[PDB]
Amino acid sequence: VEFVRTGYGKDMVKVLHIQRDGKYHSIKEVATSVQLTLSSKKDYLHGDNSDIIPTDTIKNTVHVLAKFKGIKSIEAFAMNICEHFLSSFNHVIRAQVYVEEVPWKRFEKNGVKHVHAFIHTPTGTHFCEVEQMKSGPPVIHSGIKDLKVLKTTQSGFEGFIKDQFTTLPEVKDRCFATQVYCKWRYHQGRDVDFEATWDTVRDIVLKKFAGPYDKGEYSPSVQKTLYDIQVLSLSRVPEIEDMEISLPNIHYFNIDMSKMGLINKEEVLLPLDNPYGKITGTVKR
Amino acid sequence: VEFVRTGYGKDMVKVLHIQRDGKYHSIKEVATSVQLTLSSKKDYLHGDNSDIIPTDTIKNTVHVLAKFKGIKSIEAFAMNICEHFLSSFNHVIRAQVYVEEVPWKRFEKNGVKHVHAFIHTPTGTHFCEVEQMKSGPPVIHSGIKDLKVLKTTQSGFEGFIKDQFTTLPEVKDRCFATQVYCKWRYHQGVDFEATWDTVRDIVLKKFAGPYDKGEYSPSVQKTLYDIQVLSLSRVPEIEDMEISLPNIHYFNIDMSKMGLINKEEVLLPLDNPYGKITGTVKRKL
Amino acid sequence: VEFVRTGYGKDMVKVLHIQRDGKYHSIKEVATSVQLTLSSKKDYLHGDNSDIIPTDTIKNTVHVLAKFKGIKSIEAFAMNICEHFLSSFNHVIRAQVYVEEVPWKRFEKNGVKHVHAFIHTPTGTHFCEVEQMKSGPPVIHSGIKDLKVLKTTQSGFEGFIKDQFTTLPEVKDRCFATQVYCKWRYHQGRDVDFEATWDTVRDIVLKKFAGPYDKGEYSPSVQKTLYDIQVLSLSRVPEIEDMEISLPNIHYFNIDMSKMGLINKEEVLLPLDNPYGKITGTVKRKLSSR
Amino acid sequence: VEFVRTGYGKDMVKVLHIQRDGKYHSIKEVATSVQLTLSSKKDYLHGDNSDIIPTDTIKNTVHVLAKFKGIKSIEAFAMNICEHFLSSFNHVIRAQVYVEEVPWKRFEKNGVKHVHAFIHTPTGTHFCEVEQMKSGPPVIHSGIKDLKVLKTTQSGFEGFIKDQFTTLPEVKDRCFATQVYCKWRYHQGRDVDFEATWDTVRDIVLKKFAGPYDKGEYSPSVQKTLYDIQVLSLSRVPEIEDMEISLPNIHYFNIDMSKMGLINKEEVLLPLDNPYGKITGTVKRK
Repeated sequence: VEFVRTGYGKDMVKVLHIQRDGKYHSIKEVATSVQLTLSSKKDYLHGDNSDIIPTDTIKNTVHVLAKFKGIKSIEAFAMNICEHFLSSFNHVIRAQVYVEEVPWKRFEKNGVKHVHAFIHTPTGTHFCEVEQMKSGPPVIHSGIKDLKVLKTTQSGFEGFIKDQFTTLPEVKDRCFATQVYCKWRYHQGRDVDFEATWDTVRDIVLKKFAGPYDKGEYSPSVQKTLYDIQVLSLSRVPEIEDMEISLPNIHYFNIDMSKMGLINKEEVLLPLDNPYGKITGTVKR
Repeated sequence: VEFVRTGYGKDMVKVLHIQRDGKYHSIKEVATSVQLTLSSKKDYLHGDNSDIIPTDTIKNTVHVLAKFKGIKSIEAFAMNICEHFLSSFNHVIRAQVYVEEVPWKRFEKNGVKHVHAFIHTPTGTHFCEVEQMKSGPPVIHSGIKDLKVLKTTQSGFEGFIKDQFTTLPEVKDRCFATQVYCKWRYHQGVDFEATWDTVRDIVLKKFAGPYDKGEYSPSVQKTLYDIQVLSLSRVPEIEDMEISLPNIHYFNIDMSKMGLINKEEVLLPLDNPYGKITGTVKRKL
Repeated sequence: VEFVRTGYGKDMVKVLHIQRDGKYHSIKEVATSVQLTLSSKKDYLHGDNSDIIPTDTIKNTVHVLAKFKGIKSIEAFAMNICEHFLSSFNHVIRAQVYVEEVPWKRFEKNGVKHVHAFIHTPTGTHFCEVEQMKSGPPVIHSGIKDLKVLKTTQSGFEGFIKDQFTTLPEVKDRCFATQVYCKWRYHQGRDVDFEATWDTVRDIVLKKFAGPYDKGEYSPSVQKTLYDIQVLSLSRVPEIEDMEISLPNIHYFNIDMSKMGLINKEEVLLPLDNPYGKITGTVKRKLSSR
Repeated sequence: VEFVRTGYGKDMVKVLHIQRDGKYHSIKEVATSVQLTLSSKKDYLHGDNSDIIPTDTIKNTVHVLAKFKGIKSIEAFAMNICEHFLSSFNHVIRAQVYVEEVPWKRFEKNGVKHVHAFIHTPTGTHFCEVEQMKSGPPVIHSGIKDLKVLKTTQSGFEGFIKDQFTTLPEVKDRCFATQVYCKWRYHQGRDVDFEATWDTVRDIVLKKFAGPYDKGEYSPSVQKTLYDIQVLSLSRVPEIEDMEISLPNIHYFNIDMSKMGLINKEEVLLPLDNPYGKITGTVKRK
């Protein structure tokens, strides 16, 4: 028969960490998933749980570690969780932690931030994935997800192959809408702020996508826009070792009103839930 | 078998309206539902479709009206849709239109707005409902939904009835998290977009209080009534207001059995169950 | 200002009730929502919680009631919950409970039901709503939801109005797909087997939709199919006083392949998530049967 | 900076195929995703779309192939899609197709099936994944998802490590509820009835989970139940080369009512949406 992979853990452990400096409260809410691989496989083979750390104990441990070490950075948290299970149990040979941060934002009005009120603001969501082998260092990925953006021009698609199944007319203008998924690996020898990096890749992604605020910038391809973001990210940020990106192309099609004796192109568009294009790529150094 | 109520229509008609003033593009993406009641019931009784406006035709009409009359306000849009079907068809005795606007926001960095880039920003979602009888005026409700907010203090709950099933301790400090649903009917005398922003601001005012210190809330019922009161006064054309405040729980994780003293730095976000506090007040005053 | 409506409660209280008769286990998992109206309004006006039953207590109470009276009918359950809050607290003037039952089904293979294994089977979901005023009786609604069905013919749509915005071709054959929502009120005087009723309305609904096996039955309108179900239900089931129905018309459109020099009609269809038609109606008992 | 992997395609291409054999109609509704990798990267590097098959064209192709070729086997459909793009375009070096079938079931009462009525019945959902390199064979996975089951006994959990963070009491009886995800690769040189193989793996899954219908075989470990399914399946089906399983452990906790003066043990339980346990494993064959 033979084994290829094993893993058990707890998913969707949710936590809100609160810090109080007088009237000024700070929060971090996360959802966490933890998987462990054991050296023994007798749990699978015979039903012997004597090496099993109960998933309930994994959940408690995430809660405790958040209390003892706080969160501060989601990457730090996951490293601490990994570090904890590799140190405390010698038959634990691999740990993996995924963390997603709820996009809470401090209330803001007329330039002043509220001391203890927050509004849920999913304008890009920070997540991370840390994996660590027994007696090896941790590999850290950070990422953006759930960032939804739409520009009404400076996008075109032309010069493509036209086979017997191609009805797509070429265009110099179209809507470009997407939901960014962007995941990058870090090198090593750390020295990364993590939170500052994340803000930076996000700043870039939104730059390559929308360009200068007065003129904007034409993109001839979703593929190009993707690759540009990647190159500019590995440039402005040395500690990143690779980047995976996935861009849906969410369609807003011109509604043909010919059959009604009307001319639209292109003021009324149909937003389609599906299907959608999906352009992906991963580059490294 | 006496008929009580009838209605047919099209749901989830999605439209993106794009207006182009030079390089400066403006959008409104909505999802629309339209219901009509007919005077004859022969379609129900016998299968006689001779009075039916096909729902497909209703969809086409939403698309067309979006082209010709634009999308100034979703309230305007829905009135247009209502008026069209009552005026154009003598056997249509009732029209009802629901519209929800996708929370797109123009890109911004340091106060400068992008000419054609938008980011999906669900920090309160504008919807509206218009109903109109044949030869009567249209009744307009407008509303807020999907506004999710959390404050980590200035909230308490005490002085309640303690029966034999009450294990809830009284508290002077707690998290308050909610998802606002707020729906108001208008009188007859209105800037819809301005009214909406205003009620929203009152809502966020009563929930979080002054940005320096906050404001104690002793009761979600109380916070609800204040918003209703501050709103009908500050906005005369509002005739009544319905509010629904979930109380989404963040419970302190008791770590006693593990030898830790938490209270109250690490909390558990619960998806369910949750409290639901609701109320409708009408004028006057 | 003046008050029009108030209500507070706990939503999404979930419970699994397990009964064990030897090796033979039977379950019911529900999700419950409870709202109460108080006589006092001092909670809203001044922040005075002295008349408030904590929502946590409402939640605890639902758990306890499921333990004490069990839950053999979700309608029964909801009635018990209502009566509990009206009896135990005199300043509670209205109670409303919504209950939805998880469509668990006993494992079945080659004709035998398993003693304690269940498979989640959303082929129609039982829900109910009970409302009760202080010193009045309870009104009981039961319902079907989340029942999704598709027939590939015996449906047509023609003879409709064609204005300047009508591009819809008339048709004698089309796919009909829907997700049934069906909610009925009961009369009174009791004598109702809530669970027995529910299976039959579902039986009816599914009958009026697909007709006789082997041949099927033509539907000329979603509106017609809707009314028939209503009439046939108020007939076969005397204790029902009204019925509300909502039938989405979920579109499967022929994919036109002309532009590629191909002829489809009608073997490849496009399932649309939206938009969709929505045909609704409520009939009440006074006249008619059959 | 250099490329590691690229791919582009269309997702969520939905199709309903209707075949009419007289009065007897048969359907298969699927949702399909297709990804292609190209040899040139000038689309990425420079904005040169001259090698791109438009994703709209990919969509059209799925529709057409569904029309000329059939569906029936979801695996067949995905291989066809793969075959088409590797054949028709030599600059396409990889094709990957994911297909999920909507769980429609013919109306039924005691074995009498309706000729054209179907009810949506998610009691196990068939999916498949086919991947293929240029001038290599297709690699085929099939799988089960969204199969949600609960047994109220014949499950226990004891003999585990109890550290200082362990408050979990050992138990000999408990609810076990899960949502099965099960994905297997096929060998090759396969004379495979995909639909039958799928029904076979599914009932093996349900067998090891619930045991005999009269009694109900005890499971001392979800890890154990997982391995049994993997083992019984590679045996009953030679053409399977490996199997991946993921079993959530969805919690139903006894509601402690002591603080209210009640003894509940254990007729009323709390269904928790999260967190949940997740037990996974992949075995291959020799």
